This record gives sequence, structure tokens and C-alpha cells, in this order.
Amino acid sequence: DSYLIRSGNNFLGILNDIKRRPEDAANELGVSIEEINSIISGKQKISPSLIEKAVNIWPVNERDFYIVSDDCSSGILIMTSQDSIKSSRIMERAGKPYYEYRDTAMSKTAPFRPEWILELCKVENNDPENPKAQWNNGHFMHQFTYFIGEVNFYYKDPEGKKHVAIMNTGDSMYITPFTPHTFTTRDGASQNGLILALTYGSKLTGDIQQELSSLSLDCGSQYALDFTNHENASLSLLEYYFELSNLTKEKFAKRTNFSMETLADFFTKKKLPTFDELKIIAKALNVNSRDLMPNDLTESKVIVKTHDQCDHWKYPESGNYEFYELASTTALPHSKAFEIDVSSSEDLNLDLKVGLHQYVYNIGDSALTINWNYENKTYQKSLNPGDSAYIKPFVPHNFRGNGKILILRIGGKISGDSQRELSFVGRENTQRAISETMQWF
Amino acid sequence: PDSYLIRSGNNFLGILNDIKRRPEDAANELGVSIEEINSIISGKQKISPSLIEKAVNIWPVNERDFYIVSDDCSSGILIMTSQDSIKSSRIMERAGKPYYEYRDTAMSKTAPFRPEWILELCKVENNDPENPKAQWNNGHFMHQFTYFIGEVNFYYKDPEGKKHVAIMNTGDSMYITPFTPHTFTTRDGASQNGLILALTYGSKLTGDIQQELSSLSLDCGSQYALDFTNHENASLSLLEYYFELSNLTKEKFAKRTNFSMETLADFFTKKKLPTFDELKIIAKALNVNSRDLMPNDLTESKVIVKTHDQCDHWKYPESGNYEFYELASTTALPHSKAFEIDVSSSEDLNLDLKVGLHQYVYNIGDSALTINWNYENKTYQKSLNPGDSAYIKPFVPHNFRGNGKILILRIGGKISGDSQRELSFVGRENTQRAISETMQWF
Ligand SMILES: [Fe+3]
Repeated sequence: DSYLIRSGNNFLGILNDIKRRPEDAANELGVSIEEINSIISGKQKISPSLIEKAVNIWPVNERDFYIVSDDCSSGILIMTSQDSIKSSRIMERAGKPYYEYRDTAMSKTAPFRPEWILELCKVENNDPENPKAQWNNGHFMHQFTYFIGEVNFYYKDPEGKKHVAIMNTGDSMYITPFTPHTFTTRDGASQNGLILALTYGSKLTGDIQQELSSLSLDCGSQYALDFTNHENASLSLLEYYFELSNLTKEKFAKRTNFSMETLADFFTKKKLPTFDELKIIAKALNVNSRDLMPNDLTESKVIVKTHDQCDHWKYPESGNYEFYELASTTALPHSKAFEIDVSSSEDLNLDLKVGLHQYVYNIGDSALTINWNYENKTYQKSLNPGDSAYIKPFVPHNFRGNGKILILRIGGKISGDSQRELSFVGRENTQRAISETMQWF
Repeated sequence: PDSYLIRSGNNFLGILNDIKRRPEDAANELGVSIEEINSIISGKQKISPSLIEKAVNIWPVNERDFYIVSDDCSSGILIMTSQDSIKSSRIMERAGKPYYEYRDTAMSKTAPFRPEWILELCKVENNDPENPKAQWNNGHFMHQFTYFIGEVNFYYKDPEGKKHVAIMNTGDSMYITPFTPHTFTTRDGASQNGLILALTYGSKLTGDIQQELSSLSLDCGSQYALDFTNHENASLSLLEYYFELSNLTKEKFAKRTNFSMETLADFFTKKKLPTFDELKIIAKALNVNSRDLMPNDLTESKVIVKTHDQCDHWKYPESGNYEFYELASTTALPHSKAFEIDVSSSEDLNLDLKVGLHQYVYNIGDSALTINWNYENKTYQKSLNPGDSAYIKPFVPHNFRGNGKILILRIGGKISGDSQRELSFVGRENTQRAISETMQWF
């Protein structure tokens, strides 16, 4: 069984990390040595009673004993429009139906939650202060949203002031976590407005939040550096990595051959270091110049993009699709969002391949085909209007037919730092890096 | 009033909110008492593995999501005594003879350290790397920093499988990349057995990230590993990767950057390396930061060896309480710092040390020391005897007082890097609010 095999390899990896042999685990856990090997080999699943014993005697967490089962074994997971309709549920705010929510395609293995949210409350004006709008206070999640119909998008700025974005079909937005927001339909639309939202944690949720939450408020918040703009962000990084080195300013000065005057102007923001001097500073702090660099610019908390601003182009050179760049922010370089006009007759030429998680939604009125390859097998399935899909990273695929799709790409926890650490380990070691099948000696 | 059950019920209510379920909805869909649902949320009783199995079968949730980590370091600093390490001792035999003595040192469920005290019981009659007495491992997933005490031979294999040995002495140090085969022995004739402090830790490859990667096929998962063989190859791999995410054509890429197709072809064939000005242009066209396209300034060796005579040192702070010795490190892990600290300070009441990293401390000297620190608006003071170890949470202000010597390892954990930068854009006020919403009693 794929679950039992991966569950034993996971338990074996826990034992390797605490430097316990199967015999050491058996004695400390008070169980037979064959019982341990039975778990490691995947003959039987570990019992919660044994997990409780391990957590009571070892610096391990119960979380580490429960693996995620792959509910997307073919490479792509499609949910039908019919299934989504049956999942409909009405959300009432202020004692009246406000949202209609439907499940769309998602995987237990993918770190995103999509939202199909129909706007049932109708507003008579575009006033952000309209009492009919029922606000939330924000969430500790990233959120991309695609607008279909006459949707008003309300949000509050950091100072608490209410704003509104008058949206139409093809508009898109991103909101920084904890941005309060809500959605309504403008009175007079031929039908209720609709949003397709992608909610995801990126680098903020799961055990990353649990590492942060086990710190005091005073300590945990000190990770948040002053990134209000480029100049302040570059000083914040200079201060953080200076503290990490535990150098004095004199030693820092002698090591960079910078004068104390040149050093003081940097730490007082009087003079910003050049890129050549940032190379010298990074070498002296034993970090990379990349680590001292801020983002090229600081983005707005709220990014709104109307469809007229979406640059577009044909892809590939042969012209099978027309891509449309939806809303994006450089705070999330691995979050991509596209409108794709598909015009290509059915062929098994796989011309799309991207190293990201993908959420697909057929927003057109015509049926499309999706072809892909996964584990040396080529598949072909239909993606009707209202159908959605999850596509695993690096899956080679195409879309065929005449129609329109929504494509949302996120990096999950892999893209960025983890990917770079996995690159220094070497592709040769990827299999063992993914799931340990060997005892360490 | 159990803190764990309160936070666990807080976590359970968060799951229901993410799947758009009221507590009433959960009792119906799970077919269980609403008193039982509320009892779990309010922290009166722990949830059951049977109830979790039902939720995982009907909802887009994982069993992993229901179990939170309990803080075993509520004081901010956790100290393990030399006697606790002795009690955790276990002898490991290889080739039918005792080879290592393992002892645990300070580690927390909050911390990614797996620090081991390891005595080299096997004595070798030569310094031949191919000596059959050395019992090799297969490499492991943990990153490893190592501090050497005594006449230790450090064996390791190069990328092509050839065996090497480094002749280490007290104060030498090393870093070894995950999955590099290695082993340790004592040189015969030494007055005592060699000892290593083997500080192994995960970084950005364990936990939720490993589960996300492990649900992918090998051919898919392997494509995350970019060509970082050298600075030039890494620059092209990043350029290629982020160009693929943008889903632009070469022509549209050329028009967006105002680069010619020939200039663009020179970049993608490694014939020309983009300058920093050109990199900012490329990044803007790809909707990323130039920092995202930059590789590390150089690619480090897989094995880093540093003898003590190569360690730079300096007085810290200006007043002069400490002498910091800069041990082995690699820019592949810019948040991993290792120090040998000579403490010679008696009457100084200020907490003069503060760093935003997880810390491991080991008293490697012959004299006891005092640790002073503040955490949760409380001031503490404890003694760190020879052989005692400590874990210090990030940003805990502290000092060391007395005359002695300690080993210090600082690692970034899951937060430093990408997570810290995302938190910085969220803001310090909302970072506090996120943590505050985990402590809420419902
Ligand atoms: Fe090791």
C-alpha cells in the first residue's frame, strides 16, 4: 500500500533524526523489535497509543507521524460543475443570505483553498461606507480573486478607512493577509456577481505559523522587519544580518575596509549602499548579497487590476493560446494568474509545463479538453464549463478546443528557499530527500 | 485549565472556518453530539483519532492539520544538565564492536536542532581514509554542523564516491551537506577518546514542505532541484525557471525588456551573463524581484572543514565581555552561524546578546557559567555547568557571566528567509495579531 509504505519511511526518518536504531525505539517505546520493523516496512500502521508514547519521551510532535495521502495519483484532479452545484451552501450575514459558496477543485496535497462565492447582497450605490456591506476583519492568508459580473470589492486600508473597487468581468485583485474585505453585487446587474477566489498561506501557515506561534508576542513580532519602502527595507536587512554576525562595528569596519564614517551613514540611512558595496558587506557578514537585497520595490497592500490593463500575447510561437496577465505582486513572485483564450484542435502535443501548483477553472461557455503526461502515461479528459482542476507542478500539459480558462499558479512551500536548498543538496539525492528508505547506517 | 486542549480546540475551530462549516454543521456532518463539538473547541476534552478519521474522510482536511505543537520551553530558555545527557546515553555497535556513544543534549519540540553528543569508541592505527575499521553511514537528511574535541578523524566521501579523511583536533569544525556519507573515529595513541558535538538540524526541507514534495512523482519532484553547480550555471537555471513561470514567449520577453533576440539568446545559452542593471530589467518583465533571479555569490563545497587556526576572532561588545571565534559556516545556509565564545565578564548587568535565530549552547569549558535573560516580561537566571546544554528561543535578550567557554550554534529555522520577508510585508502589528489568535480561548 502506498500509504503504509510512505508511513513507514516517515517513521524511519523520525528515528534517524533522533539517532535511534529500531532496537533502541523498541525498548524506549516498550514494544517488540519486530513491531517496530513491521511499521518501518509498512506491514502495519503505527497506532496512536504508540505515537503518544513517542511524543511523551522524545522531542517529537504528533503532527510528524501523520503523512498526507495522494488524492491526485494521475497528476491532475478534476471536479465537475455538477459536483460543485451539489456542494452549494448559503452564508447569512445580518440575518439575510449574503454569499452562495461552492466547492471547486482542490487536493489534500496542494496548499490552496479555492472559493466560488456568488454575491447575493445588492447595493444601490458605490459607497464604501454602505451599511449593506457585511465586512470580515481579514484572514491570515493570501487571497487572489477573479471577478465575474458587476462585483463591488470593498477593503480597508491600514488606517481603517474603507475603500471600494468597482469591478467587472475580467478584473482581478490580490490582498495582503489580514486585509478586511467583502463583496456585493451592484444593483441593476443582469445577474448576481461572482468571484473565483484562491486562498493560500504560502510561507505563513502550517508548521511555519506553529514555529512562530510558540514564540512570545514580543519575540515573534521582531521577525517582521521595516519593509515600508525600499530604503527602509535595505536598512532593516543590513541591521538583521549585522546582528546575526555578532560583529562589532569596528570589526565590521576592518573587515570591509569601510571607514567608521561610511559605516555610520549606512546604519543611519544617510547613504544607501551601492550594489558593489553590498557585495563587500555580504561577504563580511558571511551571507549572500541576495540575502541583503530588498525587493526592488514595495507593493501596495491591495493590488487591483482591471482587464484593460492585462497585457496579452500568443503562446507559443505557433499560436495555440492567448495569455492574459491578471493581477500580480512582486511580494509573491511565485503567484501567477492568467486568462487563457484557447483556440487549438485536439492534439497530443504537450506545450505547457510550469514548476508550480495550478488551479484551473473553465470560465467560458464551451467545453475544452486537457491532455497531460504523468508517470510515463498520457491522459485525455474533458473540462466542461464550470469544471475545475488541480494540476501538479511540472506536469506537461495542454488545453485544446475553443474557449476560455482561468489559470492560477502558486508556489506552495517548495518554490523559493526550499527549492534553493534542494538545489544545493543535488538532484541526485532528491528521492532520499523526499522520503527516506534507508536507515542512516 | 489545560493550555494544550485550549489551543487544540482553537485549532479545530480554525479548521471548520477554512472549510466553511459552523460548529452546528460539524456536529451534523460528523454525526456527533454538538456538546462534544463544543467541548473540543472550548478545550474541555481532546479530540479523538476516530473523529479525525471521519473528518478526513468527508472533508478536504488532513490528519496532520488537527495536531499542533506544544511549547516545551515556556521560560524562553531550556537547559539540559550533563546528568540528563548521561541518562540518555546509548552505546551503538558497528561490525560487532562498540563504535559510538550517543548522548542527547538540549533540544525542544519548538527548535529544529537534533544535537548529539557522540564519543568515538573506535580507534584506528592509521589515517588512511579507506581504513576498513571506519564504519560509514549512507548520509542523512539533516544538515550537520560538527565541533571536534580531541583527536578525531573525520571521514567523508566526495561527490564521486571517493573516500577522504580530515585530521581534526580540538576547536576544529566542519559542515557537511545532507546525504553526504561520513563517519568518525579516534586516532590510536590519543590520551582519551575523540569527541564530537554533532549539531544536526533541518532547515527548509522538513515538515510540511517534505509532505508537499512527497506527494509528487520523482520526475516531477526532481525538477525543483536546479543546476547550482557553479555561479554561472545557477544564474541560467534561475533565469530559465522564472521565465517558465511567466509563460512568456521569447519574442514577448524581448519586446518587454527591449532586448534583442540575439542578446536574449546569449543569456539562455550561457554565452553572456546578465549584468545587475540587465537583471533588474529582466526581473521587472518577469514580475519577480532581481533578488529572485540572483544565485548565491558562489557555490560552496559540499564539505566545509575549518581548523581552529583559521577562525577569525574579535572582542564583543565594545565593553569586552566576550571573545567570539568564527567557526565553520557555508553561504548555502546564510542563517547558520557557529561560534566559540570565551566569556570573561563578572559585573555587568546588561543583557548584551540578542539574535533572531534559534540557538544551541554547550558549555565546552571546565567552569560553570551564569545565563541571564528576559522572556514574557520575566527575568531569569540559571547556571550552565560544564557539560550542560541550552536552547534559546529567537530574539531572547541574554548574556553569559563568569569565566569560561561555550559552543554556540545559531540556525534560522522555518521562519528566517522567505517566511520572514512575507511577515515583514504583513507588518509587525498583524504578526502580533496572528500569534494572538492562536492563544484565544473560545
Ligand atoms: Fe552524522
